[PDB]
Amino acid sequence: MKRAAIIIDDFGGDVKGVDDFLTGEIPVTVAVMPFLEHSTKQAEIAQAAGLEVIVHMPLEPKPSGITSNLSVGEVKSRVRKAFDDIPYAVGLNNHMGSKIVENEKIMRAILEVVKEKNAFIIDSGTSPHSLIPQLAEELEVPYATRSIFLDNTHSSRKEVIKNMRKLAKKAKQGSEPIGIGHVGVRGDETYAGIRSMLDEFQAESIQLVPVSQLLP
Ligand SMILES: [Zn+2]
Repeated sequence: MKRAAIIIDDFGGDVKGVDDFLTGEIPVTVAVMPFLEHSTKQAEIAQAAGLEVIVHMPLEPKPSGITSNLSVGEVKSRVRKAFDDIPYAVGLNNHMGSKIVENEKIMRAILEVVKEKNAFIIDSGTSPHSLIPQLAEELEVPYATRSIFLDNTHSSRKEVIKNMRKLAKKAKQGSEPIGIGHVGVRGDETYAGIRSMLDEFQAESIQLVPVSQLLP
């Protein structure tokens, strides 16, 4: 066998795809945005269905989220509450954060809380000289980066199958990639088609695995 992991971002609210993923037929890691009406509960349902859970942390691109204008103190406080809000969370993922992720001061604060929680961090590859690898290597926080790309702002069932197979290429090649998809508007589409590709993955000896298992 050869391993790969899928993270599904953007849980927390009642958007398309969440019930489907939360039954736990597919081996995905659930990334919950905190402070939403159902953040805590979806986290609790994911755990009972046997799915790993991480915090999907809202950072600003180029809403008690992480903005450029926050003190280090305010950042750590916000991230501590997000972990409290998401039970079972073993790690953290960056919701967007194009700009915050080039900010050493604030990214440092974030990774310091992550370490306090003995958690890891996944760089959901929002951009292009991310500071996470460097920072997570110094502070001794396990980290890994997205490979793709499951999903997008305007994605279709076919398009998702096409990216599952790309994911498959990288996996047969043995580099243990991480795929990232989304619940939300396009979100039944990404469940359908991830689900439709499980048999093929099994057949080509690829196993889906909680992202944690593919650290350090
Ligand atoms: Zn997101």
